[PDB]
Amino acid sequence: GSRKIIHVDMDCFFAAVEMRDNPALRDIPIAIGGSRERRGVISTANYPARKFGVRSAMPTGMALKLCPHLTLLPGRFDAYKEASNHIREIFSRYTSRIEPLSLDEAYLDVTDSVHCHGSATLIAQEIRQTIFNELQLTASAGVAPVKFLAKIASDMNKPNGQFVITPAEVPAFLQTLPLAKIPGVGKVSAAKLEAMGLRTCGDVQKCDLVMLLKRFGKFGRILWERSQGIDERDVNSERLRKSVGVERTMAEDIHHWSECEAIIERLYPELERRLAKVKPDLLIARQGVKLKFDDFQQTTQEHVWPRLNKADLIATARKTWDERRGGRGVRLVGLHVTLLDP
DNA sequence: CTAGGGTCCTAGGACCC
DNA sequence: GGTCCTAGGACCC
Ligand SMILES: Cc1cn([C@H]2C[C@H](O)[C@@H](COP(=O)(O)OP(=O)(O)NP(=O)(O)O)O2)c(=O)[nH]c1=O
Ligand code: NA
Repeated sequence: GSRKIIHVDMDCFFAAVEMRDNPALRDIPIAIGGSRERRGVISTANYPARKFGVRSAMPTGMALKLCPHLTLLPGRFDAYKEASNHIREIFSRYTSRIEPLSLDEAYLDVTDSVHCHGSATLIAQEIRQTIFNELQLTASAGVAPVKFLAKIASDMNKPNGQFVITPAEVPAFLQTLPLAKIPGVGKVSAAKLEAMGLRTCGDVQKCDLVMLLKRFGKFGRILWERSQGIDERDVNSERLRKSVGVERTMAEDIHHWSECEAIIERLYPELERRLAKVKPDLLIARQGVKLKFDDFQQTTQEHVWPRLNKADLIATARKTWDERRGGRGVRLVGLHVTLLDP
């Protein structure tokens, strides 16, 4: 009853694409991210930049202090999506059991594969080698009996490498595995787990499920399961997008409704264009807006609405502006749509 | 000195029986 | 007791 799961994961995806398409960027620190004047953050960075401490989600101002010579690139999302479509077509050569998680990564369920003598290790190697050919980007991979171990595994031999976890190896791997390494355990959850003396899966194994359920809800059942290598989530190839959003951080805050309305006027065609690619008649389940204020508090307001409509987004943003603002400056404006259920 | 694309979970009151 | 509506938050890429 044991499954073979591969998690395939592109190395420094956006940056690797920019380096292939401009070899001059190979050995200098580079990053995709908005400028400091735009109040941007790092999307990702190459290994020369990471050597200085540059990380995804880091404010560009902090990145540049760590790495004064950092080259900042705007990002070319159609180039990234083209690489994505190609690696996914490569995955299909081995199995239809493909669950994309993002542009640059996917789960593959190769249990019923008879490629490469049924070896998931060699299938993962072949996909990585085929990706390096054909695209001149490198990938890493993880091979495990369940999703989350495969995903942790793909990080352990990166870049351009892989790691395999057999069922016989699962207990020793789990024993000292930090909880923070479990997908879905973030900074807040790890800090809370740490505050009750839980750091590793070995720690959680010695815990009562009932306590975890009280203390954490359904997440605590996930914690109890993962700490034991239990992860029955199937590789699902039939997931569909449920929302589409378009939002903008300004280079400095706005304090007048006229400015907000102007922002909306430029955002709305972008929202309409992306919605129409997937829903030509613009028919939707809800639409709404987002403001992010001075104190970084965020409010959304969204309602049932049959079809993308600019004026109603303006009107509801005006309400949000007047009501839930309380005189602060505004750093971000966003528009949002919730897609119909089929 | 804090993006923009998203997913999933929670929870109170409305609404229904 | 269910289920829908809405707002917010943690989290991932
Ligand atoms: C974590 C992260 C990623 N991205 C974009 C840019 C990344 O290149 C792309 C894939 O995300 P990964 O977490 O896999 O990071 P990576 O750049 O590919 N480096 P890796 O080699 O460690 O996987 O997704 C962002 O825009 N913001 C992010 O916070
Ligand atoms: Na990656």
